[PDB]
Amino acid sequence: IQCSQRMLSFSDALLSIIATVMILPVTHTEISPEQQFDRSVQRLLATRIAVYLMTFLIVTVAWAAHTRLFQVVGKTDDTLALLNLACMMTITFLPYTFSLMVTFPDVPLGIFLFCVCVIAIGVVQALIVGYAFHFPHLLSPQIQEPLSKERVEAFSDGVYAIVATLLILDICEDNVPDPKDVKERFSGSLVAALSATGPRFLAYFGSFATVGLLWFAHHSLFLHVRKATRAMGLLNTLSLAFVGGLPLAYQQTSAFARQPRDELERVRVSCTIIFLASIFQLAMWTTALLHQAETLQPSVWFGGREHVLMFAKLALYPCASLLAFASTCLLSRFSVGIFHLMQIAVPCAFLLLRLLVGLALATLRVL
Amino acid sequence: IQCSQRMLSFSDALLSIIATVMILPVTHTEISPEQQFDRSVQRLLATRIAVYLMTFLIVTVAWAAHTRLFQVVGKTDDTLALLNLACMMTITFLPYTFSLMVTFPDVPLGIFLFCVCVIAIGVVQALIVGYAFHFPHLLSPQIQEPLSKERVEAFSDGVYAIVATLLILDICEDNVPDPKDVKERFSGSLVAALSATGPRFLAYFGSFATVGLLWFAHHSLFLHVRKATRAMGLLNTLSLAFVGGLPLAYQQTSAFARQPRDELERVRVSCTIIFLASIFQLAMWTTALLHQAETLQPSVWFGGREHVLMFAKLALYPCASLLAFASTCLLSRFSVGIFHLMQIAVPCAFLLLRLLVGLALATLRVL
Ligand SMILES: [K+]
Ligand SMILES: [K+]
Ligand SMILES: [K+]
Ligand SMILES: [K+]
Ligand SMILES: [K+]
Ligand SMILES: [K+]
Ligand SMILES: [K+]
Repeated sequence: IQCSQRMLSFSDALLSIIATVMILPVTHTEISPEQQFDRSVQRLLATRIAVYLMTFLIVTVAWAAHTRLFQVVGKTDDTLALLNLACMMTITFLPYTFSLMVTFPDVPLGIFLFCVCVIAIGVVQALIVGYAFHFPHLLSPQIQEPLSKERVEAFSDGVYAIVATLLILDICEDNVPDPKDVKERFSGSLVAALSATGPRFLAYFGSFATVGLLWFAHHSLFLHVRKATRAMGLLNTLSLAFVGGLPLAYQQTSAFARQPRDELERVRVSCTIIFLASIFQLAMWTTALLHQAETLQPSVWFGGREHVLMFAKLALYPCASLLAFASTCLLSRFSVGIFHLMQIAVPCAFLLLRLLVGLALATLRVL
Repeated sequence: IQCSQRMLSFSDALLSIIATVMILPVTHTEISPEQQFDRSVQRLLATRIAVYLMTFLIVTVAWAAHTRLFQVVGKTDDTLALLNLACMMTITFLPYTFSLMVTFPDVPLGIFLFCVCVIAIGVVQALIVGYAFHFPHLLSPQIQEPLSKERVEAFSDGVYAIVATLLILDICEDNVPDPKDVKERFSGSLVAALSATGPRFLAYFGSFATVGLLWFAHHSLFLHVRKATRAMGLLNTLSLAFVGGLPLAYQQTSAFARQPRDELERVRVSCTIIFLASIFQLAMWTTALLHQAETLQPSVWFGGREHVLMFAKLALYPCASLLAFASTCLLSRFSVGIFHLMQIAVPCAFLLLRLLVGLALATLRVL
């Protein structure tokens, strides 16, 4: 008999890596053709984004089945650990097979391989169940629809870390000046070649800050969560899926455009992605409030000490993205500066959120 | 006041990603030139491997400083979480700056940037300390040289997951047949184009199995660990550093070579990498045995029920790699088959390890 905490943490890490595998083809796409190949580039980008979303959802369904399986199976052992490794190996093949099926939709080999992967996952899970039931001491006591907050938290943390580090990974792999280009194309100067790679650094900074503040909000929320439901899990899955597109949005924003219309368009798209990623966390919080007694600590109840602070922490990014979108639409001349100042300010708001909340409550007070 | 478990898990995930960032240039290197560019390819590969090892060690030192910092700082809060995000952002720049310093060793800007990153990490940590000491309730009770097993476990799990999924990530990103090459270069056949990518799939299978069994050994060992020491942490760091080179080894082995001498050489290199990665875990176990009372559960003491089983679980891979190396050296004609059969057998040995241990103990018994 062994504790299964670390095995499930390892599984969560693997599954988080496998769910974000199809976002690299998205962030590795052509920024812009620059010869007006505009039609076929956005097409491929949209197809890649659809494939990413579908693969994320499928791997999340697999992860949820795994969580239920090892909620009915309490303690693990050597054989169960090896079978779980086999299950992880099976799951690792879902993105490749799905991409193959949606790339070659006419030949039956792709759907065949997809269904084979699925059936193999199911067979490994059934073997785990059979082993656990042949040895009753490996079953949870109640055996001998709330999700496990542990697994949700670990999975979300992994997704957030990957999405926050994508751009720095790509930088460190590719954007390191080579001496030849330095003292040939830049007239013997390393500082020049490094400044040439400034846009990517600013994109990484923005993406890391945004993803880290969204993780901060998620962490503050789930510190007060008692029982995670399936609806909250769905909303968290949607939030995480839309969190993966922040690196692409920041890449497009920081990149210089041809004419300001594309500037406004890219700012709009980035604000939309942020708004979705954040409004789904806000929806998680409201769905939990629907049943606060069996879902939330009394601190964040209707009338609790930390209720308004949590509302603000979770509604900060959505309101900012909405205001930036309204800027893009109406003003339409100071939109980029508004977006950049919000990039810089939202963090300072998170840092001074308690002071601002008190000031605003006093404002409501004596008026 | 908030619990800091999830913040530190997130930090461990980020740091594990950042420590394995320089292994991608290694696994993305030319397999072989095929026109006898042999000299300058192995040179660049060795330089990349050295850079990877150095960056891994530096990020591990940063991670250890972080662990000590948040061992003296018990509970976290919003400000501490944001400052920790800043510290993570700082650490994320260590690999890039070190690669820049070792690439341009003559100009002083590289070492300048490296030292700037280091000083920024230190300043953020000093700010965290100052905040925690200005608010005593954020200090651990004993404040108001053993490492934390929690952080070691999380960091190791992240490294293991990344190293086990590298090759499948690269496959799903690049090795997905495109219809043109399928019905042009393969004479209208998807199965042919998929079989052409078989070597990479076999490499991924082998790497995943090996890394998962090494994680299995690590997990079994640290299930019985009470107090992790600094020596055990050093040995684990070395083991993890040498675990990152398994994907490259399997890539080279599964790839077809020009003449069998390179076959034997690649088998030797792979066996050596496995031997190091595993002998350092064995050394962890022996160093713990040095002080079993204050380091190990009584189950794995000298004379415990699960002592010999742990010895076998940890000495299985080293002995197998050593036997395969001796095969390469002496026999030298059946070495590849021996290596492949060991790839297939070591898992079955792990699965039936208890039966084999009992059989061998009886063998020792009545002889
Ligand atoms: K975890
Ligand atoms: K993770
Ligand atoms: K990762
Ligand atoms: K990645
Ligand atoms: K953890
Ligand atoms: K991890
Ligand atoms: K990676």
